[PDB]
Amino acid sequence: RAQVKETCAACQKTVYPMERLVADKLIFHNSCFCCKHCHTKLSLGSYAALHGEFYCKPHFQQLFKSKGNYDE
Ligand SMILES: [Zn+2]
Ligand SMILES: [Zn+2]
Repeated sequence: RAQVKETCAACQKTVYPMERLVADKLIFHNSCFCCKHCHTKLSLGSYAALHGEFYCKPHFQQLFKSKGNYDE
């Protein structure tokens, strides 16, 4: 049962309490969510997330043409 056993969506590993963060309602390690095109550790601070994939703002703009915003 998931109570104190959260499973991560950015690396699918069970997240431990200190690392258990919730970005965009997805529960994961604060340390793991990187861009799906480049393993850029964009975790918590400046990131662009999409259903399924976490993307860096530059790649998100080019590849998905969704958000990004890097003085753009
Ligand atoms: Zn993770
Ligand atoms: Zn990227």
